[PDB]
Amino acid sequence: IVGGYTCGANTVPYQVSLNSGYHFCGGSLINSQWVVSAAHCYKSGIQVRLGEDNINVVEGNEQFISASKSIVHPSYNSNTLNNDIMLIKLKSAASLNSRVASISLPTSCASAGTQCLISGWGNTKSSGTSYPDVLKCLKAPILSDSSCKSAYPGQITSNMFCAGYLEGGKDSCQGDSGGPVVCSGKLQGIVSWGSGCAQKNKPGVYTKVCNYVSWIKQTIASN
Ligand SMILES: N=C(N)c1ccc(CNC(=O)[C@@H]2CCCN2C(=O)CNC2CCCCCC2)cc1
Ligand SMILES: [Ca+2]
Repeated sequence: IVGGYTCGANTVPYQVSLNSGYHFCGGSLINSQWVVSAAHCYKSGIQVRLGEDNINVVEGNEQFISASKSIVHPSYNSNTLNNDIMLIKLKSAASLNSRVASISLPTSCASAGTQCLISGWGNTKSSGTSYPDVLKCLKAPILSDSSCKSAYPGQITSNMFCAGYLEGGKDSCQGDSGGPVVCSGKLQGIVSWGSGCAQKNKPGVYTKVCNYVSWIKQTIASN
């Protein structure tokens, strides 16, 4: 997260860290046994870390749970990042509490201008690298269809939306991938891609979760 702020410990209680001996992606808890992340975050040996603030210190309230299933959208395309979504099942259910909580799936798609909360342990710099220990937050609006396609012509599918700031300075970045875009209490986006981070005229691109609610429910019920 570039140009954001320290969230505060466990202020984003649905935010998880995906760990493979290091933090490599984010995700969102949607029930005590399932996490929503990005398909480009797939790998084997995923450990899900819930209740995190400082990812480099055991502070209390952490739950480490291995993934027992990682389900990439069958129609995920790694070149276009269309359908950049993955469902991860926990080997055991998480213990739900004020610091470890699920986030609601949306009832409807959000509209342009809608202000959202984007969070992660990703890169905090626009050029060069700096990774934080504690969770970072960014408030960002969803942008219009037209501006999004203007910014990335021929690359925006009906499963992507843009959010952020055309003026540069504030964005998600590498490491934030798979993390939440939450708007009005609902999971509307997944950190997916963009050109660089926080560059002018290149806003973040996010998986449009409202298009997958049925998929998510049908898949979970079947697994
Ligand atoms: N807000 C940001 N600027 C932001 C930027 C990058 C990321 C992490 N995601 C990525 O780095 C992804 C994963 C594989 C290559 N990524 C890309 O960003 C590449 N995107 C492509 C090529 C452009 C035309 C269609 C889209 C596919 C996350 C956030
Ligand atoms: Ca910790």
